[PDB]
Order: sequence, then structure tokens, then C-alpha cells
Amino acid sequence: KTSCPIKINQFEGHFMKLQADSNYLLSKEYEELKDVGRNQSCDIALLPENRGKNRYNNILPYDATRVKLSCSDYINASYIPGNNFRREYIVTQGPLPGTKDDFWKMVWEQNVHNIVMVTQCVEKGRVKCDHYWPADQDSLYYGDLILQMLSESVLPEWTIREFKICHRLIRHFHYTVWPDHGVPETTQSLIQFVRTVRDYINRSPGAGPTVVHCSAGVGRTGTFIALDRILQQLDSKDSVDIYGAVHDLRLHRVHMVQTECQYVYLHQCVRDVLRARKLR
Ligand SMILES: CNC(=O)[C@H](Cc1ccc(NS(=O)(=O)O)cc1)NC(=O)[C@H](Cc1ccc(O)cc1)NC(=O)OC(C)(C)C
Ligand SMILES: [Mg+2]
Repeated sequence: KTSCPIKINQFEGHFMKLQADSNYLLSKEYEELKDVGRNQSCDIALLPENRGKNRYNNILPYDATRVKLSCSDYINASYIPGNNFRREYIVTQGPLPGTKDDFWKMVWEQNVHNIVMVTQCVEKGRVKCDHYWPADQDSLYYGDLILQMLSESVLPEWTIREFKICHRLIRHFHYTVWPDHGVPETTQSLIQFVRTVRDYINRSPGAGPTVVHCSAGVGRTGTFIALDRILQQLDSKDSVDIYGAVHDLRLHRVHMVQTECQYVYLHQCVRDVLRARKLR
């Protein structure tokens, strides 16, 4: 119902059983998540005036968790509380040509110093996200705010950028190989990116919330943040609760972990971590 904790030394077998007879118990568990969070109004997101500010007409923040700019206060963005304090994350859609300034406004207002991006701008012949940051090193106005790229570090599977805004520094983690509605090519890769970001966060004293976005801000964003929470559980507890992590996310935004295969992927991530530790 709201959580499904599994003792780590039973996890291997529990995942086998979930996958038996064509993911029968796994699909059934995943489906139980369907309506979670949905008891809540999206009424502001639905105003006529805000329609142009939403990338997808089915992907709308809840009134109770939406980020407000300080209906001119509207951005398609939701706060996600953490286990210890509110607003661990701000989750958002890929900015649009007419919302890229609202995005940076939000970044500024909310004291964001870390952005994770788990989408590409163009995917399968469709625009998924505006290239909302500077394409080079010359400073650039986004409405009221000036952005300037100080460095761009291309790594095999993600690129790290640092920007000055005004005056503050922002780190931007762009994970470059995650197909929409699907999963990264290996568990290792996303486990390593997630651990990498978490390390930067944990050294970033007194940031705002961490921004995570993909295209709609639900599937890849949801899987990223679920994996974050689950990897931290594995370093803290002798039980792991994938279902409860995804459930927590849904309570705050529609569709987090947006397809079943992304759900299976989280279990395969756990399975792989626990296999390695087994004989260590
Ligand atoms: C399965 N796809 C969708 O729901 C996408 C929204 C979406 C969600 C998640 C992701 N993946 S991501 O979260 O990882 O970026 C991309 C796009 N929505 C649309 O394409 C929606 C239509 C839709 C699809 C499916 C559905 O059940 C209800 C309505 N179309 C749509 O919004 O068209 C505009 C852009 C012209 C307004
Ligand atoms: Mg402009």
C-alpha cells in the first residue's frame, strides 16, 4: 500500500519472484502506484493564462507543492520534501523558449546552486527542452538576470558546467544518455552519476533545493531522484524500500517513475549493488 520494505539479504529472491510469469507481481505492484498523489488539485496549472507555460497539457504541478515566482507567479515546477526537511528538490519540466527566464528567476529566488538535467534538448526529431543556458562563454541576459558560463567539462556520460549568475555560482550536471520513457544503458552508469551528484551536493553547504529536470520532469527526473533516495537507504539500513521511495515522489508530482521499465530498472540497480557487497 504505501511502502514495501525488503530485507537486503532477501532482496535477490524477492526481485526474482516479482519478475516471474512475465513481471506479473512487479506490474501489479507498479499499478498500485497509479492514483497516488492524485487526490490533490492542479487548479492553478489549469488556468487558461498558464497554458503556454506547460510543456505538456497532462503534466501539471499540484497547487499544494508548486514553486511560485515572487497568474504571473506560475512555473511548472514542484517541491519535493526530503526525509529531514522540506524542499530537498525542485523538480521541473524542460524550460520552453518563453519560460527560460522564469527558470533562472526560480533558480535565483530559490537559492539553487545545483541543477541536474537528465534529458537531451532534441530526441527522436522532437524538441524536448530548450537549450536554456549560454552556448559559449559570453555573458547573456535572461530577462533581468545575467548568466555566464565559466567552464564546461565534457565527461564520457555527463557534462558538468559552471555558471555565474547575478552574484552566485551554479553547477549543472547534464546526463547525456537516457532515452525518453526508457532507462540508461547500464545500472552502473546511473548509480555512478547519482553518487557523483550526491557528493557535490553534500559539499555544497547551504544551497537551496537541488533542481532536477528532464522533458516533462516526471519519468527520468523521478527515476533519478528515486535512485538517489534508494542508494542512501542502502548505506543506512538493512532493508530497502523501492516502492515507498516511488510512492513518496508521487505524493508530490504526477507520474514520477513514469514507465514500468524504469521501475524494473530501480530494482536492477538495487540487485546489482547488493550482489557486489555480498562477498565484500
Ligand atoms: C507518455 N507521454 C506523455 O504523457 C506526454 C508527457 C511526457 C511525460 C513524460 C516524459 N518523459 S520525461 O518525464 O522523462 O521527460 C515525456 C513526456 N504527454 C503528451 O505527449 C501529451 C498528450 C498525452 C499523452 C499521453 C497521455 O496519457 C495523455 C496525454 N501531449 C501534449 O502535451 O501535446 C502538446 C505538447 C501539443 C500540448
Ligand atoms: Mg530574453
